[PDB]
Amino acid sequence: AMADIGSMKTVGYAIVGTGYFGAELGRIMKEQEGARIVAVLDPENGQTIAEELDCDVETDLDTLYSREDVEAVIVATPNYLHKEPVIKAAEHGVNVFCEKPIALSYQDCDEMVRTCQEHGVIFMAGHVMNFFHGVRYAKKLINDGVIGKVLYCHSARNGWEEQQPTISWKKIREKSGGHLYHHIHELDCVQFLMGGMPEEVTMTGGNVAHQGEAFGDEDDMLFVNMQFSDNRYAVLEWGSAFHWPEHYVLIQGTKGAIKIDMCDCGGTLKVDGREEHFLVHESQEEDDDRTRIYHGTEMDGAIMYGKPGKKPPMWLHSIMKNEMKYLNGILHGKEVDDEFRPLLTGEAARAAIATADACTKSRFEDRKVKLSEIIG
Amino acid sequence: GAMADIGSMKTVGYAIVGTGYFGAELGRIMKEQEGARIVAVLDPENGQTIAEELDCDVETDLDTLYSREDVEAVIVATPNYLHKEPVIKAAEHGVNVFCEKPIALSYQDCDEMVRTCQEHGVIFMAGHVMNFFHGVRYAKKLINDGVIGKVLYCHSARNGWEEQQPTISWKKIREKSGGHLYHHIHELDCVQFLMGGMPEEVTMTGGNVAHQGEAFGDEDDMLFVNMQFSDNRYAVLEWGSAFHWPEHYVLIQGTKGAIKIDMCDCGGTLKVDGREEHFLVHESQEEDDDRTRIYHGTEMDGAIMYGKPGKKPPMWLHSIMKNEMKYLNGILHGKEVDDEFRPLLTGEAARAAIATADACTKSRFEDRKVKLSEIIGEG
Ligand SMILES: NC(=O)c1ccc[n+]([C@@H]2O[C@H](COP(=O)([O-])OP(=O)(O)OC[C@H]3O[C@@H](n4cnc5c(N)ncnc54)[C@H](O)[C@@H]3O)[C@@H](O)[C@H]2O)c1
Ligand SMILES: NC(=O)c1ccc[n+]([C@@H]2O[C@H](COP(=O)([O-])OP(=O)(O)OC[C@H]3O[C@@H](n4cnc5c(N)ncnc54)[C@H](O)[C@@H]3O)[C@@H](O)[C@H]2O)c1
Repeated sequence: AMADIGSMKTVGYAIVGTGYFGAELGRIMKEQEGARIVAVLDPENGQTIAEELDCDVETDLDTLYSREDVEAVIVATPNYLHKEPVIKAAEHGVNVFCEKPIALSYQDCDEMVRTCQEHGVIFMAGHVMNFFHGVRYAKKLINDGVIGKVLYCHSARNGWEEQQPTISWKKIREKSGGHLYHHIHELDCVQFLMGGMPEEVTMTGGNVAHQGEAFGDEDDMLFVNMQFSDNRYAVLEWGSAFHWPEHYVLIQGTKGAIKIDMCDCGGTLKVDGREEHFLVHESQEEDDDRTRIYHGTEMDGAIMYGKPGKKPPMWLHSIMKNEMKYLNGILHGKEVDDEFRPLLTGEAARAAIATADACTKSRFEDRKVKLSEIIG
Repeated sequence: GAMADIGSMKTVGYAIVGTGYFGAELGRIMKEQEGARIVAVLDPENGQTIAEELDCDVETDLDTLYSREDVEAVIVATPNYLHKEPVIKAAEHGVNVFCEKPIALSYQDCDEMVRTCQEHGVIFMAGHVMNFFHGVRYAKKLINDGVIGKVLYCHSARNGWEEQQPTISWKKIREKSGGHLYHHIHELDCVQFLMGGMPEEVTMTGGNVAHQGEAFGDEDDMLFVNMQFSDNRYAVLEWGSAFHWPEHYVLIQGTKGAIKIDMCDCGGTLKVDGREEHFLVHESQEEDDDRTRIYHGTEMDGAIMYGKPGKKPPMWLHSIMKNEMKYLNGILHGKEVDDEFRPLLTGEAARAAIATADACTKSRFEDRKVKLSEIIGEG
């Protein structure tokens, strides 16, 4: 509207990593008012996406970020290649949006957050599950006291992956971190719901059914047992060797419970002997579409993993728009909502990777691990 | 049966030690079995009443009871902490033993009970009655038949919401019941049956999160167990009484498919090769649906599901008690023990259940992962 003048500067975005997710974030951000995609860097797919978005290609991160028209960057490289794009952005005074998992070590994540703070640039952690209607609603119910004190969260993200003709980087521990880091969404969600990191974790599991030359080396079953301060608990399950598919977050408090189901897609509140239902995504059509995708891909979860040339489904495209609108607002000086502030302070980024590192160490060293061992 | 069953059957004389909710009903059931007689009961509070109902004698002393010429076997249905002396003294008198779960509240006790019965050459049947559920027998058949391939992972839950009762049952006193883990050991025994024995290593976490008014009972109301089995296999087991999202099931996941035994929304599911099949957990669709009705009635307070003297087990439980008492009576009339039930007679399922429960307990109290070798040694 006419009243927007004063607030509608064009923010120039770079995209580093324009595959499945980076190309689609670029498509979405290009459509946002006051945003332009000026340049992309992606050795394999940059030329193709630059032609689609009508923007430039760069090949060197310092050259890209030295451009006067590059003010912000969306970092959507593979999980193991987030650090250099973020560090060099901060060194050039470029504002950062970074895909999950922020990094595959706490040291990397800590350095990325710290370097952005030292250079006075924004660092937004792309923990997109926080934008789900169902998650926002669960947090509101908790804040409103509807389920009393949260005692216990149980998450699962369990399916069956068939042998593929090729092994994606997403299946290789050194490149993806495996399920715990690639699917860190659930861990971050539980930490948001329970008010931070646990004190101590145990993780068990292994590669039970995907060992050999035709498979990646990631664990295909992971089971986390978290002990929080003040006598509270969480159980988190992941993997790719489960012929009983489950994907949900279950929240149990002194007065009620909340389930966010992403397989039979929908939210349930139990309180005082009644049930209420709520949407996980932004419409019944989005929830029902997600249900159809899970039912259609039951015999092989590998089909849900993005790769260059593929497009995110309806529910994911829709929340990516919400998240890119939120980022664009922050970069046009809209005040950070309390609810999402931990995605900008570094607190959620550090907490997610600290706990993931503690779980990893617990599983590989076969012992309980205190978060203090990771964070100091 | 068969043509060979013609002729009078030898009567086996049964004692019952503990005739509360469960012992009184086991007596009613065994009395109806051919070739079985209930001859005497010992129960300080309820023995006179149950003996009048079953038309049998009352004893007050275990050695006197077992020295009776007519006592050949005993059903031990005392509270969880009072199983050892009735079993040991039965064995010392050459009396065959059926013992309620949990066999005992320590591995030392359980092991001594098994060893003493072996020393005296008497039968010792572990009353792990969940092995007599139609849906558990069917799940085992599917697994043995290779339908779901190698079992990789079992997940059990037995989670509800219990209100504090005006007066506290022995079942809520940890030294008397052993708390959820031992009083509801059914799920732990079920997982170990399906995964072929004890795990190598366990972790248990939990606490009294919502029953601070009952802290004197020293029981956790939430328990979470993480089991690591040999050859890269796992289990997760949940229990407790502070869960406003009720769940009671055993989920079995293998290389080729999965089986769920649901005891809340009562029914079995097989998932394999892109299809689902339904099967019964109990003896009929009516028994499953009755169990579902019971769980809907107890959702706001699971405390009402606990038996106490004067109460009768529900239909599904009466049915498996009949299955189990018929099995026991057959063994005591010289029927050969099936491979399926043999671990209930060898001591192996009894020792495995209590060994793992003790390891879980130690893990929770010491706040660390515990190897089963700490309990059982290096073999
Ligand atoms: N919902 C979500 O938040 C969501 C979903 C999918 C993926 N992701 C995240 O998005 C990121 C990318 O995953 P994806 O699904 O797009 O993977 P993808 O394999 O589809 O794309 C990765 C792209 O990175 C490019 N690339 C590789 N090395 C590079 C380098 N050095 N510099 C620049 N580009 C490089 C590749 O050429 C490719 O185009 C990861 O962090 C992943 O975890 C997030
Ligand atoms: N397998 C199952 O499905 C199932 C279900 C319920 C109970 N049980 C088991 O049955 C046993 C008894 O539980 P319950 O539900 O009947 O409890 P209950 O409280 O109803 O009955 C316990 C009985 O033990 C008697 N008793 C107490 N001390 C005794 C002693 N020293 N000698 C003899 N009798 C004594 C009491 O008088 C009472 O009659 C326990 O092992 C319990 O775990 C098993």
